[PDB]
Amino acid sequence: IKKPNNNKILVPKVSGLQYRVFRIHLPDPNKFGFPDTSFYNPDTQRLVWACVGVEVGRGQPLGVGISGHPLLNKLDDTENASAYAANAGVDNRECISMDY
Amino acid sequence: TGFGAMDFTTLQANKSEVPLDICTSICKYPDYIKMVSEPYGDSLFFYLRREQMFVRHLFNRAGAVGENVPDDLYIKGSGSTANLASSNYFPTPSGSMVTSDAQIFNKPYWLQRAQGHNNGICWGNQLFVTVVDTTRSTNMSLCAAISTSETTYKNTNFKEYLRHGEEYDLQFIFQLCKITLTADVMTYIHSMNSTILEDWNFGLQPPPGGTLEDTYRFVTSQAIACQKHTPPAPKEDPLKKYTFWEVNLKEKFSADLDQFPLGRKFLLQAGLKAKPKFTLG
Amino acid sequence: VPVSKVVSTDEYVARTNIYYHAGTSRLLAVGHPYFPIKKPNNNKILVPKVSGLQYRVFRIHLPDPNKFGFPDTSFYNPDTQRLVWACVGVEVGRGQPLGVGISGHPLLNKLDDTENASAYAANAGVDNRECISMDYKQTQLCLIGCKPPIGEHWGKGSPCTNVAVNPGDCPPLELINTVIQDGDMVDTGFGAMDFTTLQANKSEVPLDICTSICKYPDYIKMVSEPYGDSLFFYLRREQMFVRHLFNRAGAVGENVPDDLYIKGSGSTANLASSNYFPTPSGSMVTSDAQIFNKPYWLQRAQGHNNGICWGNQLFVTVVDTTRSTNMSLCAAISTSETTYKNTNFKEYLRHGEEYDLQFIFQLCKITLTADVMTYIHSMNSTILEDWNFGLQPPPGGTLEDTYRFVTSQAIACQKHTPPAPKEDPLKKYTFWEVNLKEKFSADLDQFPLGRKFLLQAGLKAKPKFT
Amino acid sequence: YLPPVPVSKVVSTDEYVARTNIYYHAGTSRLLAVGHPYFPIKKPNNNKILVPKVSGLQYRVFRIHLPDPNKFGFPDTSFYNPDTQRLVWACVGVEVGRGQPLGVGISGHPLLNKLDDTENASAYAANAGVDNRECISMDYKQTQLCLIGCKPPIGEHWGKGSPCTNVAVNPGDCPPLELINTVIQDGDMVDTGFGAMDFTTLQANKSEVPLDICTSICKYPDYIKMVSEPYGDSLFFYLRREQMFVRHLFNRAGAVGENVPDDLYIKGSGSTANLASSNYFPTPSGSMVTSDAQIFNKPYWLQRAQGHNNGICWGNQLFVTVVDTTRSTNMSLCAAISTSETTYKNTNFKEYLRHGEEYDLQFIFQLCKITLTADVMTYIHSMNSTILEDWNFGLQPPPGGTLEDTYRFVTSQAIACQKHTPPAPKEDPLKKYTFWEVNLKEKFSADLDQFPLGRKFLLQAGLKAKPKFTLGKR
Amino acid sequence: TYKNTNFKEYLRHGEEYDLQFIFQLCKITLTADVMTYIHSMNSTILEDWN
Repeated sequence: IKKPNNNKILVPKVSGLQYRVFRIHLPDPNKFGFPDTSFYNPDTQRLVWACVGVEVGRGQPLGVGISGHPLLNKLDDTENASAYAANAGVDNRECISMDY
Repeated sequence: TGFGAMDFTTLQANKSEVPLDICTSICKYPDYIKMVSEPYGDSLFFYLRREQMFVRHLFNRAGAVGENVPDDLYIKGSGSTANLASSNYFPTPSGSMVTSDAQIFNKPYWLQRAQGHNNGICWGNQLFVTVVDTTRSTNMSLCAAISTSETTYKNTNFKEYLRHGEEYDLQFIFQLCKITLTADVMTYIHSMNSTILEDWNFGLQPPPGGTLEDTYRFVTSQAIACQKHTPPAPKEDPLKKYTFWEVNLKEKFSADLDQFPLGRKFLLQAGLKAKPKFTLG
Repeated sequence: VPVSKVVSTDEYVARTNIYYHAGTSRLLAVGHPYFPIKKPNNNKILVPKVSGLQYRVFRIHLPDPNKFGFPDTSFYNPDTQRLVWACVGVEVGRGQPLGVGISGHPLLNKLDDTENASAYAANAGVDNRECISMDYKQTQLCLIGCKPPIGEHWGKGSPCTNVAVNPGDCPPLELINTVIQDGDMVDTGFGAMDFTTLQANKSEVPLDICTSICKYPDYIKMVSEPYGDSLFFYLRREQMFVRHLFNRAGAVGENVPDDLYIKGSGSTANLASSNYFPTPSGSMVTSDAQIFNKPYWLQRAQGHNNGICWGNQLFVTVVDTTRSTNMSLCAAISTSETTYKNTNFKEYLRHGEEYDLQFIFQLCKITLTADVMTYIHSMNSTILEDWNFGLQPPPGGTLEDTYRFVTSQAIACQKHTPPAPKEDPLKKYTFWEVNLKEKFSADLDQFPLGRKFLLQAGLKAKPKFT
Repeated sequence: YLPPVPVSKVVSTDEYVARTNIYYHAGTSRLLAVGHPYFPIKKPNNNKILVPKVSGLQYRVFRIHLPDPNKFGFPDTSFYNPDTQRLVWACVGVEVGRGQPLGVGISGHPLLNKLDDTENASAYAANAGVDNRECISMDYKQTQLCLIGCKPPIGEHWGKGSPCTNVAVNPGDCPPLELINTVIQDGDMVDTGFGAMDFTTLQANKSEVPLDICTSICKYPDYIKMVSEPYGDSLFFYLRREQMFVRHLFNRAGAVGENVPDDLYIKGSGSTANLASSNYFPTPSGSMVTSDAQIFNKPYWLQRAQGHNNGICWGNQLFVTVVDTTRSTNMSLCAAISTSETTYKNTNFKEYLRHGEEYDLQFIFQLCKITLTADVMTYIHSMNSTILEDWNFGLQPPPGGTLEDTYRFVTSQAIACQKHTPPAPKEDPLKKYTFWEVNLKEKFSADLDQFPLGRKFLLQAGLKAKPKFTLGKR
Repeated sequence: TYKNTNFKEYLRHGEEYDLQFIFQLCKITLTADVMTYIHSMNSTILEDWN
């Protein structure tokens, strides 16, 4: 959503069908306070983290959401057609939604 | 979404073939064949996926036929069927029942051995968690009344809206690892990624010249020169042209593992219970 | 000074080998599935609202194990020790047959069926509302803990002091946490939102949730609370698919950006409504996917509270959308006629629920030393107040002067006698309070869950016949 | 409870703060500040500050922020036990670098309340007319100081008091004086030879002292109060070097509020019938600035602080108050309205004023351990509660939890708020004061010999880094 | 404004493959009986080995 005369986003776009790429930032282990620190010489060694386990929590209830176009380019339903239709005029578009 | 992994903005000037969800977007599919065949295995070292779909409805497309049906594929009709209906079919996708059993999330994942050569090492103090979840995409439809006085329903009185809310919570268990940088390991790391060593140390008599930057006070005013972002600094993230959901865990590390659900799950998995201090139980 | 780092109950709570069985007789509840019936003049409830999609939050009351008269109490010292109940087993029995009930609205805000349109929809008028019904999302859950559960839903918040709110603007959302109560509606496929505030239409969702607040259990917050009291066990199953795809009717509150589509001409000049909503459907219910009617042995709880029922309490939250069959009754206004007339019969709806709970409690002794006392007092103070030990008697005595003739007019007014009892902190909430104080029994062999527990533990009964 | 009894006296930090042999170097890069010496150049329509006030007569209170050592990682792993001990920084060395050349900068008032020059007067002039003010400038008294503490400094000045509700006050009466104690903030004017007084309140004339101090408070550090405080937090050590001589003896025009008694003189005649104004005021002058008399550009090693706090930087904080009027040259820069002219014209050139300060602070800190037993805990709590609280030592998790809800786009519409208006948790009470906040959280380095103060400290201690190269010495 | 005759519709389909094998070297001691058996099985085998 954005107000037409401006170009500032009032409501962003948050759908269930987007990639959620999180970019975690970990503390620099070479500047850390452990139970003991002189376990590694800063002049010939360096520290780094390793991912040992992970859990992605999810909060909202399960559910399927549907989307569609108010003007979707469909001519006719070809699944089961009783007879031959008419000929395509101008702007045969339709309002059609679908679960992904 | 069931319409292909294509660029709908440039490949479909119609702007009406696919829903508003991906009418002008790019639908991207993860390149597992390329992310796995990478030499160092940095881009991915653990992945899960579920994806199901069936064809709900079968439709047609309107528009000028781009490529005609070859005349040796059908026998020419006459009458209503003298002009061919459009053979540009497209299926309406449908992801079927969602279930609590087939869920990938809300479960702990112990990275015992990675897929490639990078066995879970978060180089550069960085981690990327990509998540798609089309099983919680309920769009909450909510309306507002412009006139609270009316006691007869009128469509022109209520303004309809659509909303969607996501909720995430990421928990990790990290392990401190130490790397002894000898000549061999240093040259191997410099071959793998030079930014790694350029970010720690090991070769920099830093400049031969001074690196003292003199910062101004009240740097918004118009009494000084031009102190605003004009020359760059070691601000150069190579991933700055990309927009990720940033998560800063620099202040959220904690060695008291049994105080958090994933921490005590990790303990219970490794045995490794905390030492009981309170006398006798 | 005292301590940090919440510790497991397995460190200060010492278990015994004394097990007790407690169980409710049979819990029935009849009512109306959609709304509660009430008299026109009064507001006394004649027939309550008993739906298959409500939360059943049972508040169990256990007898104080410190006032149990044991034959040889030499196994604990009431001078330095106190007792508590640990929940070792549980079974949530369900009675009615498997079935799916449907709800609907006589005036639901639905424009048309946008699944497959034969032609572009004609003009929109006034009051395009239809009568649409739907079976909801399927759900089962069972949460057990010593504190009431915590729910989540989206609600209306107050906007900032930055934007001018015009009449008809979209209400801002906010994730609100609440205590799930007995009679709160579970989420049904339309989300966990506050339908009373977020939809002034009053016609967007069916009748039983059009004014209610559909809540979802907040597992992210319940498992992450420090002491782990709200839940130390939970199961859940839920399935849903989109049955029908519909459209909304009303003034479009947010227009489609003009760079998403190509402007129409004639029939397709006015944009059809782009507010869509699917009707949920929980598909086939099966006896193979049943959570209930099974014994649950709580060996290792999820949190640090390993099943200790502090304060002699226990909350069992249950949702079962698998036995939501609404029975359709009917009464004849006159029993004489020999021909059917729609005006001759009064149609009704009724829903009946049936529960039966059983638990196996283990007695545990807490030896209250100084640091144990300080830890328990920091964790919960009403514990060390319920158990006579703390609050040593600060003041001394004081004369009250006890005027002899209190109702005479030669002295002042002696009135005081002020206080009414002020105990219940959970008085504001409504639960299905189950009283198991006169229901404890040490003869586990004589009860179904008791003998299931014996069989699972080994421990056959002592033989009586040669 | 509590087998020991509370210690009734203040003890020196050398009794519970254990010092380690781990030293760190911290340093700002270079702190510049350009502005106007006399007043802030505000907009004509708005009151946004375009060029701030940056003079040589101002207090410069830096609020140094150190990194939390309870979240670090020294060449050790578990040298400290986080359940019983907590770490804290102790300042053991400082050096306040100064950048610009030495020099003196004058100031003045276009309309200064000066009647006549009573130094060497020729004869008796007539009484004052109307608006007898002149354009007079003066160089102030010369000052340098360096206060270092772990709490902000504490100034002193004479303000206006509330007269007792027994006297009948008429308009124009003399305002009663009262010595006010206030925390010195960055930008407060240092006294200049006219006293440590409130000039906005005590002089409604607005026309007696020069432009930089005519509407501002001139504070003096309250050493009497700062060294006599119980715990000694706001003063580890200090330096001061002030000097002034009276240059010109002047007068002051206006209604004589208190007349000379008819006992102290003999009534005159003729031109001496009415007494000339006897409200004399001198013009200060801080004399020659020299390089041998500098307080700055030298290292200052803290062997023993003045009070009981022996250099411990409680709350991971440190304050460096710096004044010096020995580098206060205002640069006089002008501009041309038109470059096409080939002659001179006073209306062709617009003149301006500027002043640029340059600092560079370097420190040397030393990690310290505080084994928080019972009595040490009670002491640290009674001394300062926020010390023992801002490191969460004796606290369990509350039964509720701390699961924040963060929205990824917090500016957007239709999420209820920015959600964080109220400053409830961990708000230091210095919300109210303005300091030159210096952030040394990313500037600590254990490589001492790589920095100038680092190798100065190594020399003073007698050490040197172990060689990276073999024989070849000298 | 949208017009059916203004837009040409096409269909496309793209396949993506990636084949990986692990081969093992094998030796054949070509005696008389083995040679006769391989010659009965397939003689071009015994031909392409010269």
